[PDB]
Amino acid sequence: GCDILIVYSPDAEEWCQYLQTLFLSSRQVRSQKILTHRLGPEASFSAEDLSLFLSTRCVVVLLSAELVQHFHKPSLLPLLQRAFHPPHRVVRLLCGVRDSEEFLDFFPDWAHWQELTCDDEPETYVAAVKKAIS
Repeated sequence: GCDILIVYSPDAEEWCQYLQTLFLSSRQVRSQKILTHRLGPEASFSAEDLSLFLSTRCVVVLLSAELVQHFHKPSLLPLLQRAFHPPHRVVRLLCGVRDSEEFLDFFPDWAHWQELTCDDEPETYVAAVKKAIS
């Protein structure tokens, strides 16, 4: 590991615990190292942390309102571009944020991520991180 990294902000806390339990329940990914990193506003990342961002095999981005606010911090954005790459390794879950063309200004390969919604079947969630680590 790290194999699967769930990046989220505190407003999407429960979505994060939901996916953890689902991923640990499922045969395709239960066996993998599944870590989480909560973004803001209490902190930036520790040495051992920003490591994980760059080192993980697959990233799952919980797209909440509080999370995209971090896309607007220029000290931080360049790290996120290098972390959320390459696009076939990135999954986003829309958490009360409508998808948009503006995101292409922050992440140029945005359109090539795997996208999930709040009303997707659980099998869809797991198939996406299965496809992303494989």
